[PDB]
Amino acid sequence: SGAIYVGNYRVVNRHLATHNDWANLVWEDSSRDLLVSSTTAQGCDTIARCDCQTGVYYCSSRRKHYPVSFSKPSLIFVEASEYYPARYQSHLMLAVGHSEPGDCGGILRCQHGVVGIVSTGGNGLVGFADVRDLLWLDEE
Ligand SMILES: [Zn+2]
Repeated sequence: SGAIYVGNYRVVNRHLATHNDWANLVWEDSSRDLLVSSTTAQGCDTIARCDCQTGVYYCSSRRKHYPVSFSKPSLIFVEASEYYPARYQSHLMLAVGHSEPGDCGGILRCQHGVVGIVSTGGNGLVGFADVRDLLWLDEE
């Protein structure tokens, strides 16, 4: 589980979005596993605006933050998980590390702020759904 709270936006994995998220929908994209809903309270997370390929992510299944190198956001084939079929996922960044389904929503951060949230796992890789291209998160 986990979310990004920026301005009046809540960023979650689409597959974990709640009824309240869908009833307050701003934007969703299945191919990215992202959903954004509107909040009544202002959020304080800073979104990274950068092309960093190093940062730190939270791994709930190890209660640990790991420093990792990660690939640039790309269209990648993801093998079947308990929450998605085998399919292509867009704007996905891979690192070498541990990821289980319950780790979805863990923050990846760099020196510029929030890069993305854990979205995929398995075969010793962790996949992160990038949010750095969503510049509208910072305004309105
Ligand atoms: Zn950065």
